[PDB]
Amino acid sequence: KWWKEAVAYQIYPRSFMDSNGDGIGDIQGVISKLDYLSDLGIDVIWICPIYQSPNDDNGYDISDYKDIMKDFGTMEDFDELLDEVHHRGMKLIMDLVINHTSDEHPWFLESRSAKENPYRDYYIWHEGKDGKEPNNWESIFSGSAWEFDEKTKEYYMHVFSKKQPDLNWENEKVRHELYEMVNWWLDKGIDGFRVDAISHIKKVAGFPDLPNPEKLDYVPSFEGHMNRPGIQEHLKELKEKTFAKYDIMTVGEANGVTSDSADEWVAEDGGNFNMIFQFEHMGLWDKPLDLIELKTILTNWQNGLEKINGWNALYLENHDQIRSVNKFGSTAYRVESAKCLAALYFLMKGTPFIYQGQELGMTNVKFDSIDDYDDVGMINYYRIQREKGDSHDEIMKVIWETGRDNSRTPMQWNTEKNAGFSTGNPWMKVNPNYVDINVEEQKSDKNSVLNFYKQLIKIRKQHDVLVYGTYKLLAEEDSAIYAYTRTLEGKTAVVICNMSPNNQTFEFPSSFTNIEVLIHNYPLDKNETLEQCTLHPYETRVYLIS
Ligand SMILES: [Ca+2]
Ligand SMILES: [Ca+2]
Ligand SMILES: [Ca+2]
Repeated sequence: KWWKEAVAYQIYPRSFMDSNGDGIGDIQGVISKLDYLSDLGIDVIWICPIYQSPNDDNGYDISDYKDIMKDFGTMEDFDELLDEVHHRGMKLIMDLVINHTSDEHPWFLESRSAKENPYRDYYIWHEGKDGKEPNNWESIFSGSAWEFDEKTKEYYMHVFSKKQPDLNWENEKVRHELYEMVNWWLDKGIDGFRVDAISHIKKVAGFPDLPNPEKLDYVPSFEGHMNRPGIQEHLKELKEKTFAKYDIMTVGEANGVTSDSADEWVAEDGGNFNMIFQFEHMGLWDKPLDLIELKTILTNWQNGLEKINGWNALYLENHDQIRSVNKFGSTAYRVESAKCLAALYFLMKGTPFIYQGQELGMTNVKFDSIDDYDDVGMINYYRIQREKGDSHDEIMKVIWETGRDNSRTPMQWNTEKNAGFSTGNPWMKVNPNYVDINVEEQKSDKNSVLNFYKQLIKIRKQHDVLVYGTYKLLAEEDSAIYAYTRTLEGKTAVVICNMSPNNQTFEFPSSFTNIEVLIHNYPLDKNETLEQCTLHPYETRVYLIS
C-alpha cells in the first residue's frame, strides 16, 4: 500500500550525472544529486541496470549479476548509494534482467564451449534448417533472431541483440540459479524490482516458422515469444520463490498484455506483480494526435484494473521511448503541453513514474550522423534498410521521430559545458537546447515545468482522492479536451486538460458545497466564469469538489 501512494523517478544512470569526467554517468554522480530528487518529493527511485556489462545494450546485457559495472563504480559505491537513498526517506528498486544474459556471461561462455556441457541448455540452441537459421524469426533489434556458432555448428536464439542470448526458462536449473540471484539482492535490503522484458520468457515450443505474407527475409516474432500461453507457470513460481518472501514492490515490463487479459499479472488476488508497464498507449519498436484513441486506451486500463483490484503503473516516458512532448504534446507549446501532459497521466488512479528530463520538458534531438547515435536497434536498422535502398534521409526520419536514443541524451542540469552533466566528452551528445532547458533555470521560475511537477506530487500526497479515488471519463467525444474525475467519499477531483495547440471552449461538467483550484498552468482570468471554461492552448486545471 506504500507503493500505491509512492511517486517513482526513473534514472538512466549512464546519462544522469558524471562525477569523474569520462563522459559516462556513474553512481557517485547519482549520489551527488539525491538532494534534487528528495526536494522534488520522489518516494521511489528506479535505477536502470548497473551490473557488469559489455554495454552492447547499455547494461541490459549482463555478464555478472552480482558485480557492478566498472564504468559506474564498485559494490561499495552501490552500498553507499543505497544507504544514502534510504536515509533520505526514499526507496530504491533495481532493474531485474532475466530473459537473457550477455554472451560474455560465464554461463554462456561455458554453454558455447561444446555441444554437450552442463550449461548448454541454460540457453536456447538449435541446428539449422536447409543451410539457414532454424526459423524465420526476426530479432526485435532487426536481423535474424538466431546467431550461428561456428564451434558447435548450431544457432543460439536472441530476441534482442546478438550479444544477448535468451535464457532457457524450461530448464529448472536455470530458474533455480536465477531465484538464488534475485533473493541475494533482496537480502541486501533493496526495495523491489522493475522486471525487464518479463513477457518474453516463454517461447512457443519447437519454435515454429511464422506466417510471412509479405515474403520478408525475417519475420517480426512477437507471436513466437511474447506473452505466450504457459508463461504464467514460470511467473507464479518466480513470485513464490522470490518476491512473495519480502515486503517489496514489483513492476513488470509486460509488453503484449491488454487490459482484458491483465488479470493474472496484477490482480490483488493471485497477481504475480504489484503492477505492470503496459504499452497499448505507447507502442514499442514501431518504425495531431487521435486524443479519443488515447482516451479509450487509458480508460480501458483504469476501468479494467478497478474491476479486479489491480494497480496501474502510470507513465508517458522511459529509456525505450521518445520524449512525451514530441509524442503527445507540441514543440510549439513545449512548456505548456509538458505541464498539460503531466497533470493528465499523473493524476489518474495508479502509481506515477517520472523519467529523467521529463520534469524539465526535454524534447527529441536531431543528430545528422548515424555515428552520433548508439542504440543497437537503430544502428542495425540503418545498416539493413540502407542496403535495401532506403535513403539516408528516410532512415534518419524514422530514427528522429521514433528512436529511443531521444531519451538517452545527458540530463540537462545547467547552462555550463555539457549542461553540467560532465566535464569531459559525453558518451552521447547533449541536446543543444540545454541553454534554454535546464534544472538551474527551472528551479527559480515558479511557473516552470519542474515546479509544476512539484505541485502535482504535493497535491497528490495531500489529497487521498488523487490516490484512491475512482476514475471516470468526462466529455468523451471532445477531440481536444481530455477531462476526467476522481471520486472518493465526499471529495471529487476534476482534472481538465486541453490537449490541443488551440484555444478551446468547454462547459464545466458539474452539486458541490465547496470548490478549490488545486493546480493550474495558466494565470486565472478574473472575468471567467466556472461554467464557461475558456482554455488556452494546452491549459490544464484541477478543481477540488466537496
Ligand atoms: Ca563517470
Ligand atoms: Ca516446462
Ligand atoms: Ca480563459
